Amino acid sequence: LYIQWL
Repeated sequence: LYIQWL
């Protein structure tokens, strides 16, 4: 799993 929020 990889999550990014910017």
